[PDB]
Amino acid sequence: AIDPPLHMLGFEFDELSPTRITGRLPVSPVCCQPFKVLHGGVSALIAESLASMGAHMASGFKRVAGIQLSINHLKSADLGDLVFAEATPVSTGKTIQVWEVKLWKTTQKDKANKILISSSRVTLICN
Amino acid sequence: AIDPPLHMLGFEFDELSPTRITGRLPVSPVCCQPFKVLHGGVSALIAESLASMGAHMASGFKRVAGIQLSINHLKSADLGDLVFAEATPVSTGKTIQVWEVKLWKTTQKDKANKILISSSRVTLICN
Amino acid sequence: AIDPPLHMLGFEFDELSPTRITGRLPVSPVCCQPFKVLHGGVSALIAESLASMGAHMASGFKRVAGIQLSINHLKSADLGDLVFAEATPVSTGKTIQVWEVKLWKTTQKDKANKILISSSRVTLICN
Amino acid sequence: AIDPPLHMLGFEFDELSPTRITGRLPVSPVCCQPFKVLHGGVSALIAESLASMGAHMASGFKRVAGIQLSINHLKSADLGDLVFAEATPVSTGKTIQVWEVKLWKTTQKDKANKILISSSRVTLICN
Repeated sequence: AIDPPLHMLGFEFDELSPTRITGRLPVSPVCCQPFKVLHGGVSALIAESLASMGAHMASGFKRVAGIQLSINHLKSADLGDLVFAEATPVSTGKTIQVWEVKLWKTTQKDKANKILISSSRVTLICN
Repeated sequence: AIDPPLHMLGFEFDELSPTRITGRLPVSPVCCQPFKVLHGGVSALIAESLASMGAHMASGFKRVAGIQLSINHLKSADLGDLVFAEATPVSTGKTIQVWEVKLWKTTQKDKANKILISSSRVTLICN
Repeated sequence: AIDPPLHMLGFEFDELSPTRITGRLPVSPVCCQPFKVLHGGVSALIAESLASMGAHMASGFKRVAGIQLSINHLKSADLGDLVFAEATPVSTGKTIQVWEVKLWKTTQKDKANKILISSSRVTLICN
Repeated sequence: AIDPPLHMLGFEFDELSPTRITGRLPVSPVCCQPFKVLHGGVSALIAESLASMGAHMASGFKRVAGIQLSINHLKSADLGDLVFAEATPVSTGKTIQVWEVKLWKTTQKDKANKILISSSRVTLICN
């Protein structure tokens, strides 16, 4: 509950390191836009949170701010699916960092096969 | 509670029409990344939600899906500020709609003067 | 010919100032992707050039670099159309500037009616 | 001369297949913004062109149109460097394709080591 929005959505962190942040989100009702699919805004919120955590870590816990996000929503995910997120750096300098955040789903019917649903690039200035 | 995650964050919708959607968000602790500023992911979530509501309306209630979001974070907003959001169409065709979403803040000290903090373009596919 | 790509494409500048840069591009064969429509890459090249010129001017002719561009291609333009470009600042601080670049077309048949075909946001760091 | 503005800038295509398009660009004076670095607009123009060629191929030669481009400029390239470009699909469906385009440079001094300078995501609508 230090990212309260992520906590509220039921996101759970797996790995944190300066080169990689992962976690998971069961797609629950609070996560959905009204057709019982995952809200694209929730994918965007995830991308921003994990990229900012990554950047903080990669910068020596100096202050960072997201200044641009670009996200592609590739496929929908349904209520009851499970989403996996992974953030990694595309570029780290002293001033600008760029992170990529990928989201994949698995379903009730098929739980093995991670299907890419979202891909994002987050640009951050590191103070 | 026509967008459940936004409702839980304290967002209130104001105007809905086929050319303009608005509402407001008090910047409360649940909306903040941990330095007591508004979470950039929340700004993204707002852009996606309002653009989607707009498109759904402007399309005559066909199914719409956000496929790309680009957001610029221009300025931060602090805990205790009030955020105002406005979505309007940049382009509406039969298949693709592009909506712009602007976020402004006012503060405790200065409540007259809306200061732009974020601007977003959301690309949606319709029917 | 200080932006040689723009010169090569036949772009012509109209107004330069720290708050507004305009010009025009006849849509000629060199400007087209192979269906005799304006190349989306050419719109993107315009957006980058004008935004960078604007930022240079607005920054006191200090060094600037484009670090992110996001562009929406809203409508096509045909061989023989005329394109108009306008760059203006969305946000100017000391470190980050954000410019918007809009492109409109007029056609042989209809020359009065400027139809918006492209809209872009360019994020620049100003050194 | 399957993309005329790129051809005039000195771009050479290398590989075409439904999952990968490549080519190269010597960074010559015609490709430069005026401080003797590669024009960011040229990097954008490359992304759009190659993603579009890819989509046209991966769709079985249906008509495709770029509707959104997001590009991160990570590092500059100097006059005299050589740029390598590679486009590959992130998502291919029937209606929307998303392609990623990476640009790398090598230099006169160091010709072995490809250094990533740009990364782009291009969203296209097909048929």
